[PDB]
Amino acid sequence: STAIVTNVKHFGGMGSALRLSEAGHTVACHDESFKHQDELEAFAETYPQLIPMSEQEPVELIEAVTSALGHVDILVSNDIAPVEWRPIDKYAVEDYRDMVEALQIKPFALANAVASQMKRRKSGHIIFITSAASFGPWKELSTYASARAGASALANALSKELGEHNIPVFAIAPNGVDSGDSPYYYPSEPWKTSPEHVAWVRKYTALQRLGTQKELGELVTFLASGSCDYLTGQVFWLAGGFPVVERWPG
Amino acid sequence: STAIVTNVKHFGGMGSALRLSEAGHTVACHDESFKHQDELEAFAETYPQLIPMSEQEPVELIEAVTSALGHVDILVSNDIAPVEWRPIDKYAVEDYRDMVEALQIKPFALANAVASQMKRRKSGHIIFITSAASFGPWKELSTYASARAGASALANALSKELGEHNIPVFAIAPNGVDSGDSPYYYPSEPWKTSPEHVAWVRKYTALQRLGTQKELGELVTFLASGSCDYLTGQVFWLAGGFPVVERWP
Amino acid sequence: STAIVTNVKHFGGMGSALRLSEAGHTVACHDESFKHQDELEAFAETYPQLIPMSEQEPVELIEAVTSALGHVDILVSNDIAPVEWRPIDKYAVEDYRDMVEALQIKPFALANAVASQMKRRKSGHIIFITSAASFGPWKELSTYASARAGASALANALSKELGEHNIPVFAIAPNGVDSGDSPYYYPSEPWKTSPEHVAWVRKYTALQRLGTQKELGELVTFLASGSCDYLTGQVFWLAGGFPVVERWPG
Amino acid sequence: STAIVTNVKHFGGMGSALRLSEAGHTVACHDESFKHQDELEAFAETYPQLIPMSEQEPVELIEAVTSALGHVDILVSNDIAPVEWRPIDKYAVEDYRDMVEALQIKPFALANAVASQMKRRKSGHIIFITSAASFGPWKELSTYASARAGASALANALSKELGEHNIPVFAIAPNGVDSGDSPYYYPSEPWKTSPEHVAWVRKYTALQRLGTQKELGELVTFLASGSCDYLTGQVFWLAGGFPVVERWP
Ligand SMILES: [Cl-]
Ligand SMILES: [Cl-]
Ligand SMILES: [Cl-]
Ligand SMILES: [Cl-]
Ligand SMILES: [Cl-]
Ligand SMILES: [Cl-]
Repeated sequence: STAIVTNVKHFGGMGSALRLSEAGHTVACHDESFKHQDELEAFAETYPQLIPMSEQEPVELIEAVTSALGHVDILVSNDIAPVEWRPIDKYAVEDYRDMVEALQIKPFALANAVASQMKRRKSGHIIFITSAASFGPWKELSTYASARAGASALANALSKELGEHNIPVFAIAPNGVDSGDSPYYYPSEPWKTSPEHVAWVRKYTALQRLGTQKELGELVTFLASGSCDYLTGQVFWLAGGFPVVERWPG
Repeated sequence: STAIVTNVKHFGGMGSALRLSEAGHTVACHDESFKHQDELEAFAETYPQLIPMSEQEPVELIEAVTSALGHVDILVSNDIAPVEWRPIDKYAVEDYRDMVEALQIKPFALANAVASQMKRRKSGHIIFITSAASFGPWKELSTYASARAGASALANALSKELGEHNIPVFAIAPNGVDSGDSPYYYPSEPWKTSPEHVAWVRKYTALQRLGTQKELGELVTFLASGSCDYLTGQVFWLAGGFPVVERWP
Repeated sequence: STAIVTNVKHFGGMGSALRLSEAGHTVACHDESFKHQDELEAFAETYPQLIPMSEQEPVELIEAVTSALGHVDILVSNDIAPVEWRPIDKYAVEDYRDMVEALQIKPFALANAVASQMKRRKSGHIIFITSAASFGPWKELSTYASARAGASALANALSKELGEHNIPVFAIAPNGVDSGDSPYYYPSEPWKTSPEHVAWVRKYTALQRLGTQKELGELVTFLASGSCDYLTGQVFWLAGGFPVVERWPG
Repeated sequence: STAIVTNVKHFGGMGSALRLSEAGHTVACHDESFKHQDELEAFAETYPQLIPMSEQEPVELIEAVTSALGHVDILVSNDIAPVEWRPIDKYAVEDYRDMVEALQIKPFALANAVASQMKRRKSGHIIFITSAASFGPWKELSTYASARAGASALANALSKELGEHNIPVFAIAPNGVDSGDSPYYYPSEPWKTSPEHVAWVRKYTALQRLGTQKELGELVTFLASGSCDYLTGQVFWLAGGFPVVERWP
């Protein structure tokens, strides 16, 4: 069994690849930084069980993994883009195009690249990592929320067509997952260190903590296990019960 | 009150422009065909209460209207694309981009063009006409259903930023609305006349009929009326109770 | 055209009945206090256009209105019950039974009483007033949130069966609607007067105000107009964009 | 870790008890039939890893288990009622009360019985097995679909209060799960053997099969495992992609 996780250094990347590798999958990894062979090799060294690739675009990635490692059983589309808050009238339209490009066109492209081999084999699992920002409670986050909702809906729609070919499709919509060193999207600092941030988490999440990479990994790996294919089409709101607002005052 | 309805000849376009007009709004209408004087004037003539414009692109359309008529109070982004079923791998990625450009970047670009002027007065209404396909029961409609959910989510997200500024934002997510002569998306032929289509409707919708332009224009006009701004952020599933599924055999 | 609004002195009651009366409906009104003819008559006097009834239970109410005023075209089930926040282990089970009785059994009972005449006539509209507390962001509100979600789901399910008989069914799920003198659920005081409450509203709602009775009335009346029957099965979240949480701090 | 599964012979009951056991949990099982020594011991004998109890009522069942086994870490409220289609006016209000009592007051009463002890240790998991009927595509299932949504909403509401206390709460909302010999709700006959039922499944579910007990027990066991507490509040639509609707004819 062979899996690909994109953007492996950020967001859901490491939790997914590490937990998948432990489950006995051969895991190919993608990252922008794997353009430079310095970076690739420093990552191959640190992580001898993972298999990082130079390939950058969806179709050359799928073919490169398919050449080397067999045939893709699992796609984890771990999509990232900078959120910077701003009012609608300030954004340029070309900004929304880039947002949709990173968060929405990308997973479609990866699914579209892998789908016909999975269908031929009548097996595969496809998992988009999106965000709980979809129809979420934020303001001035509009380009981001909407592109993520695009990607979740794409997952749910694909499930309906690929079910016939025995391929479950899932979206994982996180909030408050500790991203460690990565800025996408809850780096240990300021989130574990700054008392103002720590107070925000305890205020608005039900479990009053950040989620761990390992939780995000365990979920990815359960979905990819073949244990619960019948959940196909589910968007999983991995957000520790966010949002939680307080009772009326006084 | 001045309103712009885009793609007025299609989908929800005529219901909206007509029902808005009938309530007192001054309605500027956009359409691809209005690129032609002849097509424009035929419309103007058939519809003397409406004010067809020729402009095609968001910034230019917004400014044309703001000149002619002084300001834009109401945006109805009546967005349309060809609903073509292919398996996901039968598509090219550029087809998804085109669908996203028509259904998602378009209404963003209109919103972004009119926003700062609505924000200045602390008043306005923004309505996106999307589709019930968004998180719906269909297969091989993957590009369409997901682009439509992006638009709907974009409306809901904007309602949250623009509420500060007293600007309600909505989406209307239709299914089965009789669109008369327009192929978007339920032309009266074959949907009122061909027994299978008639049957499909009867099977799968709760009220067992097509929806009407009037029903849709009435909703647009209600949301625009200022009577219930507090509904801001709502996505309206205008789908006659679709989908309905038979009991166990 | 004849309409009934229950619990007319509270929650959505007056906005609905007053706005419906203006639309040309003959409006029968129900209230617990109409048990005492003092109260009935003081209300009939104040509101000569409305038609208050003594009848208390669903079936005697429907028959009493049907006898006097013709035939019920519109039911507005304006359901109320005390919310008092509490942890699960504190509630007695019998409390949850009373909650479900008031918020869930009641609308079913009213629908079940009116449905067979509407179906015979192939016309009628049925509107439950529920709450945005359903799957909402509160904690320790659990009995209330769940009974309201029961009533919204009941509306959506009824729409699917009664559509065949040309009867649209709707739920209106409010939050932050000014209830004036009524404690159900946002009385002018403390909500319009107490600076702490005023600050809470401006914080967590998008429009940064309470909604008016008149807005809640206008919606009821549009749905009941016969203008947009195709919306049948919709739950309307009349909550001015609540909830809105703030950006990450710092 | 000690777990209670209610109504173990039905619906999601056997998948849960078996898969939990197989993972190491000590599983106490409840069932209406265990009111009978004979029925109880036949079960015990067939299933030596499980620990059938005789108690019937929430407070008494919770306390029986807490004595026998010291504490309750995991509650799986596997609730069942007869799914009988009548038009809404064909019902009596008391039938709705009974459905609500079985599907909604029951899991509340179990939650409320076990809560204070989970809260004391700051640990536990609560899982309600509800149904995808909740906001679903059916007609004349009005009592059932609405009671199931109440239960699901109750789980989500509790996840928000009990998170402070480190207690994850979930609902699992199934459709089309092969229930073997149980009539709740997809017995292998006629659903694996009768051509129409086989066809109905193939038409309306995405994966075109029934779901399995194993698939459901695996989910219960995963949620109970403590591996992904951060999913708390989730309602799981375990429905093979149901509903799926045909394209236009
Ligand atoms: Cl960022
Ligand atoms: Cl996150
Ligand atoms: Cl439509
Ligand atoms: Cl109260
Ligand atoms: Cl309210
Ligand atoms: Cl099932």
